[PDB]
Amino acid sequence: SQTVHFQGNPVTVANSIPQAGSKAQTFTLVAKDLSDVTLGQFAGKRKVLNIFPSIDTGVSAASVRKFNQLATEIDNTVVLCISADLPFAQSRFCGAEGLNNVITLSTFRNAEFLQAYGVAIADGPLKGLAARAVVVIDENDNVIFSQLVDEITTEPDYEAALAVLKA
Amino acid sequence: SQTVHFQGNPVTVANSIPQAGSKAQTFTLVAKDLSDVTLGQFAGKRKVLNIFPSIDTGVSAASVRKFNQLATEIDNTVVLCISADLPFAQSRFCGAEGLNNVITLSTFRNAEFLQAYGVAIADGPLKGLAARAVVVIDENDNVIFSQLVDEITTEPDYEAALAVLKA
Repeated sequence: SQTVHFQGNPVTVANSIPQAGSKAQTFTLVAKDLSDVTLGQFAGKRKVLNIFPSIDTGVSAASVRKFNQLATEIDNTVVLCISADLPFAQSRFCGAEGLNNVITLSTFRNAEFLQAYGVAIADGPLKGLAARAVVVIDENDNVIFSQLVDEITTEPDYEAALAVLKA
Repeated sequence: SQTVHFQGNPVTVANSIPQAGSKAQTFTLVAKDLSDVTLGQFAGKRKVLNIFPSIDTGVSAASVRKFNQLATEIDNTVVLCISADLPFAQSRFCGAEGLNNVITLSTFRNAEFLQAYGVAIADGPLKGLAARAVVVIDENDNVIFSQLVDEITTEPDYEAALAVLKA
């Protein structure tokens, strides 16, 4: 298992975040219209997965705002904002701020994504929520970057996520 | 199973809502502070369970506002607002409106409550969400009222829920 921190206090996260050079595991998540979305639906594109505990807490919103803007600066990529929030909470946020580039996806019917992607908080009050994480996937569904954010109350390293998409 | 409707279109709901005169099944749900709450923690009180698909959609908020006010007019009762929303969405709503009488509880780690209470939407886009329902439980954990709302876009019958608590 893995360990992240909340203001220094350890939090247990199941399994292992995918490693660069490994195959991305397929998933099914739920979109704003309650349709089911799979990894294969993005065939041929790069994918940025911005994973977080809740849009309604902490730095998660800040990260959505940032990735929404960054989405405009890269080509042939989808930016997926993924959490255990119901689709309605995710879309409430994006709608209030007019954040139209990111695609919001919910794990509320698909807890197995959190296990497969090594982001399931396993124990404690945050149990059932995703840890803060970024995974970047290439056009051939190979993982080319991941970060399991060590301090959950800090934003992910946007630069590092974007660097693997540059020439 | 049971059938409710969304603008007349049928929606399948698992099992059977508890019937008046039957024992209330125990549950564990998650509160605003991410602590786990059980039915036994309300020993000796009457319980009103206001169950709904999401606080962020439809008539659900209207029902929270109403039950928050009604909570002030009855004695020895807790009013529990229950959904698959994360605790954060529920508390966001209550906080914005200063609705301090209801107790918000989430099924996000406890999908078995939806099955046990015959409120799990089984199929279709709403799968994974609770149907709109009210269950009232007495001081001895006997069910004294339930309503599985036939048209999910209409509010529950507040009067009927409250009538079983009167002399």
